[PDB]
Amino acid sequence: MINAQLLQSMVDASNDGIVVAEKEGDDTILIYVNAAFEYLTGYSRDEILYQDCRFLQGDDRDQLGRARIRKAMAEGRPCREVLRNYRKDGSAFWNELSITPVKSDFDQRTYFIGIQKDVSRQVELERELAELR
Amino acid sequence: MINAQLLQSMVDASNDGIVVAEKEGDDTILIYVNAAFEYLTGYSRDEILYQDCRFLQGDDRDQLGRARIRKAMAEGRPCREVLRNYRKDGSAFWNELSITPVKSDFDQRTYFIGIQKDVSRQVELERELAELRA
Ligand SMILES: Cc1cc2nc3c(=O)[nH]c(=O)nc-3n(C[C@H](O)[C@H](O)[C@H](O)COP(=O)(O)O)c2cc1C
Ligand SMILES: Cc1cc2nc3c(=O)[nH]c(=O)nc-3n(C[C@H](O)[C@H](O)[C@H](O)COP(=O)(O)O)c2cc1C
Repeated sequence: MINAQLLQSMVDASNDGIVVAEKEGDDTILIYVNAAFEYLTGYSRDEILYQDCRFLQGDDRDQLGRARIRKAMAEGRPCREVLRNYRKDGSAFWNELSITPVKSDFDQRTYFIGIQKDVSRQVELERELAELR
Repeated sequence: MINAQLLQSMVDASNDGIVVAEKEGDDTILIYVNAAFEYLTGYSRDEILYQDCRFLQGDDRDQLGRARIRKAMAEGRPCREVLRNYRKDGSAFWNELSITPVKSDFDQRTYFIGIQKDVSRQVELERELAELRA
């Protein structure tokens, strides 16, 4: 059978980054991040917790994704967007983000699960198939 | 403190298929699969549970993965390989699989966490870039 520890081990085994955030006003702040997230972003858990994830956009602040993300957050609906993001050292990567609202039965509160997929290679590839044709 | 329900939701939110297996003798049986895995393979959970993953390999004939996975697992070592796999309807997809051994900090029985990611599209695009850039 399955127990709690193995669930955690499943989350730690994950390649895609996985985070949990809670909504405070128009900030959605990080209460959990896995190791995949740390290697993808180059940030440790201890630096980044209790802050909104928008910092990964660095100073690239005009992304349509942002607006749609916010709307979905308001409506308590899942969304998937592709953003340009930037690691700690400043390196750039393409991030397909999935946000799933889930209401926790403990405090009856809605939490947001992010899942970050690194799509950078695919980005540069379809950009090449398109540009050649 | 984030809780068990939230962990289960993290697993159900996953893009990648996720499975858990325990070792029986010479084969590793699934004690768990998430929904991504079920819809990816087209096989439901109760069809495939408590049996070894080899059915996903289908009638495809191939080595490097099967043997090296068997070896790494035998040796309690991680591996990642890309295999041609087939859904229930028979359709083929490219499956990038990563299998990791689990450390039992309690409850001492041996576990393996597999992750099945569908890379078929990226495969097809680079074959298109390769053929075009030729
Ligand atoms: C759970 C969760 C995870 C998120 N992860 C990322 C992320 O990895 N990268 C990013 O650029 N934005 C991420 N966001 C989006 C921002 O944190 C923020 O909520 C969104 O950009 C709101 O739009 P705004 O910047 O216009 O305020 C995430 C949001 C949530 C709720
Ligand atoms: C945790 C775990 C997950 C696995 N997931 C898959 C999978 O998704 N698809 C697949 O073809 N084989 C998967 N395998 C491999 C099979 O279980 C088995 O090792 C494979 O069919 C090789 O066959 P053989 O070593 O018995 O010859 C997984 C193995 C483990 C331990």
